[PDB]
Amino acid sequence: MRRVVITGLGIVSCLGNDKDTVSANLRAGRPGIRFNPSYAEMGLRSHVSGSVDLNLEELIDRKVFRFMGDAAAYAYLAMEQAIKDSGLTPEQISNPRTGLIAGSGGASTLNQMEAIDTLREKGVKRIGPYRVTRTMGSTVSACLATPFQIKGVNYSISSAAATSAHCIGQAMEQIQLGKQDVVFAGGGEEEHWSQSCLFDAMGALSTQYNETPEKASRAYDAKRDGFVIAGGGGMVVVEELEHALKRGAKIYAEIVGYGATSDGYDMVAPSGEGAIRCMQQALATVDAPIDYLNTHGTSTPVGDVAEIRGVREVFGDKAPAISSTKSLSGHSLGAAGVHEAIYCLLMMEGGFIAGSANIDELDPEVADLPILRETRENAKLDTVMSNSFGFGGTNATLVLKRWQ
Amino acid sequence: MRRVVITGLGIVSCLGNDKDTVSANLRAGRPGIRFNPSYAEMGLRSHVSGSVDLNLEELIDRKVFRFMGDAAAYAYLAMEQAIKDSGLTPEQISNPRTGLIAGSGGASTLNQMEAIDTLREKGVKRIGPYRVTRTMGSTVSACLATPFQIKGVNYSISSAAATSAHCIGQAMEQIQLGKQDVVFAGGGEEEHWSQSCLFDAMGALSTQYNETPEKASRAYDAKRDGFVIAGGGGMVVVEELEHALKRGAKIYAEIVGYGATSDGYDMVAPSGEGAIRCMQQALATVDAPIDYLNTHGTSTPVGDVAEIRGVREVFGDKAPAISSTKSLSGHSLGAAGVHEAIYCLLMMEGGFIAGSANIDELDPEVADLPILRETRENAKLDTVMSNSFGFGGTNATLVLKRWQ
Ligand SMILES: [Cl-]
Ligand SMILES: [Cl-]
Ligand SMILES: [Cl-]
Ligand SMILES: [Cl-]
Ligand SMILES: [Cl-]
Ligand SMILES: [Cl-]
Repeated sequence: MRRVVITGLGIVSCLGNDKDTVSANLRAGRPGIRFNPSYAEMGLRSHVSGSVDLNLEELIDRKVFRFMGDAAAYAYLAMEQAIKDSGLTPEQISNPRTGLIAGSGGASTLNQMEAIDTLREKGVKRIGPYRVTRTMGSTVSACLATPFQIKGVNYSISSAAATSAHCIGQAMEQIQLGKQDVVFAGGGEEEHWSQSCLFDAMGALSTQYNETPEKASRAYDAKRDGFVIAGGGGMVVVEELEHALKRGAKIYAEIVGYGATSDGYDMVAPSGEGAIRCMQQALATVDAPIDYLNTHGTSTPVGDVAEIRGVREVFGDKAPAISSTKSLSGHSLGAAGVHEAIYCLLMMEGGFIAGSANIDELDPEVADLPILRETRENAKLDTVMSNSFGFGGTNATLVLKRWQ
Repeated sequence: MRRVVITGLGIVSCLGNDKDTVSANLRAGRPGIRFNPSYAEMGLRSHVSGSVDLNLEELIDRKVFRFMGDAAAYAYLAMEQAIKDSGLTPEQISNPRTGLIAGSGGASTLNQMEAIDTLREKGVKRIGPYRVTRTMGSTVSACLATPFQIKGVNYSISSAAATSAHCIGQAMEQIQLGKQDVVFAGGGEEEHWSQSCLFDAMGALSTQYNETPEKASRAYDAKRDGFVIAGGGGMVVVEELEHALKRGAKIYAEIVGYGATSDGYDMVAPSGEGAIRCMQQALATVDAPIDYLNTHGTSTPVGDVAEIRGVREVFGDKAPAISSTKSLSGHSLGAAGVHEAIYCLLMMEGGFIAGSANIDELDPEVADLPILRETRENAKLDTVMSNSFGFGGTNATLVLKRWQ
């Protein structure tokens, strides 16, 4: 089958809105989590978030921006970065063999709330004509494919925390089917109390670290108490290898493995069994040893351990270095898969492994695995794996191999 | 390349909640559209909908149903029907080589509204722990994969009106990649004023027929005035041919063509050009003449004609018989693609072409095309085509060939 590489990236996140800032914060171990006054004012129990600090209206053409909620807007800025990074020409961006596969976990709870408040107070006409494109499940793909004049595939995948990892794997598969040469893959996620309250109510979020927000997300720590919600966007340029070499592309990495499985077990907790099969499917096409695993690792009591049990079954006594970057970044939901793919690309480009932050007391149930608690500098980091596991028992695993 | 057939179906719709009732209403030309008092009470300008008449809480065990909104519930009941219809065994349904690809355009605006009303009036805990799975973009896949113990692929696609057509085509592609043998493909969509108001506010919906609701959806009629929103669910069993033959499956049709393209131009306005490329891509793998085209045909002034311009460019003087079944069913959004695939399968089983209803005066801009205004009985239907075109310039076309 045709080989597939990544030739450009872009990111909007609480760790930074450009690759150099994000790389630096991963290397230094600086969390992007902050206190969220709006959460406290609205009666949430979790008062922490990984929030993006941007004036989106000053960064995006108004004709484009009117159709967007924050999820699309974050993804759009990430895509602009990825296009610049990749050096693709307008004709390489806009042609039947170049596509877009990008999604979100939610869409825009804020625009939905505004629409209904408006209906009740002011009537239907005052809702305005832009709410469907901001709130539909395809908001991220629709709002990007249209202004970038994408002519190839155009759809969104939604698979909760697996969303943007499935997007990248499906971009690879569209190229392997022979249907596309270039696919923009990624995701976006709005961060607002109108979405975070739903997670608070199901008992998913951190609450015990509201006074020390930078410490709240602490995968593998004995005092972890739920995930820290986040927003943002990411996009990668997925490209067929011969196309990339012929145009003199920069090549970060080859996509060498991809798994997508289902637990068929519990709506909210991983089975561990599905994750084992997902990692094995990703590894079935990989000959090189795995140097680093970026876990799903959300800072939840059950989930962090269940995934580690699966890692132990897959690798036995030969596990790779492991960290969760969610201890720094929080959980960007639909954006988590592409964010973590990007973090892994930046680690390989920079020759370092980000440590698993905020571990005061390593959970004894994971202490036999090589959980990296500090940055590994001067790392010969060639082959990396990232897991993304969402509600509904949906699993995604990507394996990337550094291009020399 | 592996061949792909459809071996089971299920449907929840305003035309019926079983395939025999639906087939009868298609043949007789009986619309499912009714007056919606809640729309009028809430100040919408459109007072018509295609609504499902089911007591969902009597049909789905509460332990399953608590995680669902209506979109997932409709899809679940369609999947129960498709499982019975297919004759698959529990070991064939729950297997690493059996997957689920099913989505929605929205998810649950009703559950979002209830959650925020509850947060404001009663606080965060009273929202309850079920709202994320009801409202997340992957609600339809998550809420089915878990109880049916799906082990293979598991994710949603969201692409507006193309959603469940892309689900079917991607199910076909997973089988062609060699990754799955059976994939449940389809979609679901909630119908509620909290979603319909968004479409009303963009000027998309019919308003001139509120006193005569069954006449409101009237694709190609000179006095069409917008689409009629609907809800429901549909699911088809997409299966590798040798697997189907070995297990003695019933076989409706082979999937012989699939297109998926992007306009890369208008967020909402119909393109003509993207539709031409999508139909050509579907037809590139088809040698048989097309006997029938089920258009997207939403009963919009511009959209109906833009699509017919594309059909004229693709087929010229050899255009197939055409009808829009949306004049009967309304527009089920995320469920439209699988609903119309099912209607086409039922037309091939019954040897009839459903008439394009409610045409008092055929629009002169489409009158040169063979738009059937009445049901054709004793129709020799071997190869049928269905278009689904969504906001964001997303396009799908499926071509199905009757299995003799
Ligand atoms: Cl396990
Ligand atoms: Cl998660
Ligand atoms: Cl939609
Ligand atoms: Cl309470
Ligand atoms: Cl006629
Ligand atoms: Cl539409």
